[PDB]
Amino acid sequence: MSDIFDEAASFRSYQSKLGRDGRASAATATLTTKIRIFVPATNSPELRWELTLFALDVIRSPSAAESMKIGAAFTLISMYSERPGALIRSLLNDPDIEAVIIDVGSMLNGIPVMERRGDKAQEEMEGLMRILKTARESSKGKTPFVDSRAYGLRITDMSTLVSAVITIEAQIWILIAKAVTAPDTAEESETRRWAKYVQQKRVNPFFALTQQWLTEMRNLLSQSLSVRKFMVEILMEVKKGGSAKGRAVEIISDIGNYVEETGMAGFFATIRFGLETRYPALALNEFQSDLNTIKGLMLLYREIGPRAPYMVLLEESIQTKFAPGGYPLLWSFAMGVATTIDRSMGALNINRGYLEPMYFRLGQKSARHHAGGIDQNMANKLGLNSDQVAELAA
Amino acid sequence: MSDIFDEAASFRSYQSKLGRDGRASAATATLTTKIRIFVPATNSPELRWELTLFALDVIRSPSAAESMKIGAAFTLISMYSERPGALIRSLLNDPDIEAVIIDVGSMLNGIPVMERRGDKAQEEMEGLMRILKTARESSKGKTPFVDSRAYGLRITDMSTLVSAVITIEAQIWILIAKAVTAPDTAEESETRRWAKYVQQKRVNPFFALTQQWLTEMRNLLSQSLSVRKFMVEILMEVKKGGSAKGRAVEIISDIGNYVEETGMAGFFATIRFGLETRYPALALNEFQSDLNTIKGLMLLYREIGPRAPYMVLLEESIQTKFAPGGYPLLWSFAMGVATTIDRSMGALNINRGYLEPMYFRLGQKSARHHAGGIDQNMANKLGLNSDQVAELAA
Amino acid sequence: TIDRSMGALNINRGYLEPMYFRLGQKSARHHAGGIDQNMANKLGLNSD
RNA sequence: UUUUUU
RNA sequence: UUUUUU
RNA sequence: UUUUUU
RNA sequence: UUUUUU
Repeated sequence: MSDIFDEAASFRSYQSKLGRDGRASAATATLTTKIRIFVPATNSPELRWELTLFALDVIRSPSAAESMKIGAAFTLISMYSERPGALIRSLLNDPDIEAVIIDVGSMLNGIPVMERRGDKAQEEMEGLMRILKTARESSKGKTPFVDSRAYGLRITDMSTLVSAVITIEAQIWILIAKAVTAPDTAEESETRRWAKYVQQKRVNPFFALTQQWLTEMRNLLSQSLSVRKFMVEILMEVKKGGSAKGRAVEIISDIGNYVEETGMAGFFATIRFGLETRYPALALNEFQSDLNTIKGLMLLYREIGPRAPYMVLLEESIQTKFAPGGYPLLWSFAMGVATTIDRSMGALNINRGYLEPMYFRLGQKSARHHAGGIDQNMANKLGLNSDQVAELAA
Repeated sequence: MSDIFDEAASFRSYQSKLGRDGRASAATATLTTKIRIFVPATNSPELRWELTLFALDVIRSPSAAESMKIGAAFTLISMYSERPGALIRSLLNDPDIEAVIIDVGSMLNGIPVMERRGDKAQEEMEGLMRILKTARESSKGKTPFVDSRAYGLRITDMSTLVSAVITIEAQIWILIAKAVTAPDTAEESETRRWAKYVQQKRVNPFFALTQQWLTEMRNLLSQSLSVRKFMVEILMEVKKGGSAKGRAVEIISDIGNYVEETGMAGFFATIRFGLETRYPALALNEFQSDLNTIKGLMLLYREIGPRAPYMVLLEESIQTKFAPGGYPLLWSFAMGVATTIDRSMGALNINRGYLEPMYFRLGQKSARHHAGGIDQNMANKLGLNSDQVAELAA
Repeated sequence: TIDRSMGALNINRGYLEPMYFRLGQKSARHHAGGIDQNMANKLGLNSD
């Protein structure tokens, strides 16, 4: 009767937020891994330049352990800040890892431990020398930068160090946009971002890393989750306005503008196209369940919080519920109308197992052959029937 | 008159929740079985790696007693946590078994009891040696991992131990999805999940157990209920958000996303297809009783609590009332419209004794030949009669 | 007439009333489609 | 799970 | 009791 | 009194 | 990202 079909809606709403309530216990505590991070102790430009060169070499090194690579990545990311240790310690929310901040102090060819020399330090020094030697020998004499003069470059001016560091941060931060979604199909959007930032003169093109180093760093970023979590935390903190933003922070926020809502193109495309742009072909007895699921998904997305846009980057378990597969019909309709309407829509790889070609064809027809689609008109267009006819005439 | 046919609804509602009230007594207490669990006492990676290798061997062992197999499974599942004993003791709700947590301490080829050596310990040591020998001899020299180098591998780095342990937990947790529903028809969805997690780089494919070991572990999991109860409790605890989630916890929750609502495909398919997607062929004097039963089932499901989705895994007696057989007509209609609408729907084995082919045909016709199915339109589509005609034209 | 499983029940009682059994058998199939009060307005479902 | 543009 | 997809 | 399915 | 006028 009347009561049923509403009890169903309440049941689905309750099932969506079924057990996602309360607070968990500390028993489910992940084992922690020690990660050694080399941060610059002082503000001298030469020390910071040598440190970032060392971090580039370590990241490029093939014999480097994963923990050393994560340490080098953390050193690189926090290089712009005047207090990298404070930035790392105050913007770390990774239960998987524990970070031991190490102030570099002075600067040799590698790093001088300067803590009980001879006792448990010489082995670390030889290890760092081996890492550097393997990094330099692995490449065919090619420096990490696309320009050989950028590697063996002496930096003593603060402005030059700042420019080079900003360029390195920009080139690193380009990769996060398509690091886990489709790392193989990258180097096109990344090149577009690099060209955009070069044309804006925000980055000096002299310090441009080669594509081999970029591929290695992207592979490291995709393999590791702690680096992604740290960078997402940095993005969230920068997104919060209120204070003055520096050049590095502004570049990071501009990149995060592209980073947001990555890996969830299906859901947002479904929203924008199938749900909005109201077409008379919506209520047809095969889209009502999908509409209810979509509404529940919007409520869940609002409930998640500030980490919702970067759900794929943090690899949230909630992301699976957002993926198409629970609403294949409306999703297929929406991507059909998207591919017919948006030219850019159509390069997306959507050869899934629930394509529903009938509904894709229905959406394709609904986009063009359906009708002009005159929605409720606040202004009284009494004589616009001929206008609608002319618009549909194309 | 008017009063009757409502007294009937009240009678059925009261009959559904007939005697499910009050609190039971302690007289009906199941006999408890002692289960010995070997947990790592320390955090040294080599000890944990040797312990999980021992647990793999014990699970693969054919001469192992069932209690030893359950102990090995509990050791494996709680291996990721830094305090496996606390995790087991704080997440155990099995009245059938009692768990005696045993800290391993040091690590020999097997396990050193290190408690009154010679007195009631030598026999246990010989038993463990026999278990290991039988496990190694039973296989044709094949290690549990698909790679022979993964077995005799020395682990001293924490990161490598964490990666291997996470891979083992993932491969174990894949099996729970189809362990009791259709264990024989597995290895397809399990392989799909493994490929998904490999492509996401969450699991290192080097530590990939062979299919023989996976089949043995799945058989053990299906035979035993205590392991299933413990893993369901872990899933419920992880599902409760609020705290930071580690890599193991995130993988477990992502797997539990697929685990949820398993073994109850008939009921949920009936809901989604027959009840929702409102078709004019619903109220036909043979579906009203099924609708009332379905509403009562929704109320019961809401009343059950957080354990409702994993009813088949815990083998609840309430699950029988949810199974089709009490509403065969609406169920047949719903599966008919599902097989006509959803391409994936149709691989389900539904050759039951109450198929009602007439109603299945009626649902098949209702899906396509019935009508376009225009539901109540909030937007006034005065000119969409031709749109509906074109949509029905297909 | 409706439930296939219904029919294995032994109901050869002394008050079977064959006339009413036949009436029920006809009511199950030959009576009508049996459209009950429809909350949703199916104005065009006569052909359905 | 993911593969557009921005 | 259960045998899809996710 | 009872003889189905679940 | 941007390419008018004012």
